[PDB]
Amino acid sequence: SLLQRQDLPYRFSAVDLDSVDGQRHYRLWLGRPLQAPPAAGYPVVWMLDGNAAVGALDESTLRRLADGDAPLLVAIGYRTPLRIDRAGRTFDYTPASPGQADQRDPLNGLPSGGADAFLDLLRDGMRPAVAAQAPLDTARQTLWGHAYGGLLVLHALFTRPGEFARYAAASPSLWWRDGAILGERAGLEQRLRGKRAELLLWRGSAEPASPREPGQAMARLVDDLRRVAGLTLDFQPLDGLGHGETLGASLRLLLARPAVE
Ligand SMILES: O=C(N[C@@H](CO)C(=O)O)c1cccc(O)c1O
Ligand SMILES: [Fe+3]
Repeated sequence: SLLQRQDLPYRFSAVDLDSVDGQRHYRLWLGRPLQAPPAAGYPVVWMLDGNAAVGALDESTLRRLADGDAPLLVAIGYRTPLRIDRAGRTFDYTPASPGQADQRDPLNGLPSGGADAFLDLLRDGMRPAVAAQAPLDTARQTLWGHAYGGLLVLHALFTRPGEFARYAAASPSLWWRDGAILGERAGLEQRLRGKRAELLLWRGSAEPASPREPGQAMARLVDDLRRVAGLTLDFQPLDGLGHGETLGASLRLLLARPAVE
C-alpha cells in the first residue's frame, strides 16, 4: 500500500538494475522528500532487504522525517515475482570464507560469498543511478540492515570502513559460520586511521542466539568495539521483541535519530 500512497511528504519511484553476472535482479525504491535539497544534497539512508524495509516505513515516521533536513531513502529490494529472493540475498549479504572452496551457506546450502561484489555494485552502479535522480550528500550516508543484512553491514564497516558515515545493524547474524564475522573485526582500528564512523546496534530481548547463550556474543562485541578509536558506538537492546520484530523496530528508531552530521 505504501508505494502507491499519495498522502505522504515522500514520493517513491523505482530504479532497476541487474547484477553484473546477470543472475540477480534489483529494484531500488527511492523515497524523495517534497522538501528541496540542501546545497550539499540530501543525506541518504540505504536499506537492505528493501522490499521488507518499505513495508516497515510507517506514515507517522515519514511525516516527522520531513523536518527541513529530510533524507533520501533508498530501499534495495529484489525485483522478483515473489518480492523476495532467498538465493539472491544469501549470496549478496554473506562474506567469502578464505578457508576453503566450499562457498555454500552452512544453514540453507545455497551459494554464499557475494558481499564484496554487492558492495562494489552499490558503489559502482547503484549510487550512480540514484545520484542521477536526486542530489546526494555523499558525506552523510547511512547503511542499514537486519539479520543477514546486518551481517553485510558489519562486513562493510569491519573490512571497508569509510564508504558510509553511519552503519546500522539490527539483530545481525553473529552466529554465521561459528562467529566468522567477529574475526573480521580484528584490524579495524588500523583500517579506520584518518576516518570516523558511527555504528548503531540493536538486539531483541526475546531472540535466541541462533535460528536452530542468547545475548552473549553481542555483549562481547559491544564491549570490544567501545574501545575502538574513531568509532562511535550505540547499542540499543529492544525489550519485549523477538527476531522478526526487530526489523521494523530498528528502522523506526534509526529514522528518529538526529541526522548524520
Ligand atoms: O538470523 C536468523 N535468520 C536469518 C536467516 O538465516 C535471517 O536473515 O533472518 C535468525 C536468528 C535468530 C532466530 C531466528 O529464528 C532466525 O531466523
Ligand atoms: Fe528464524
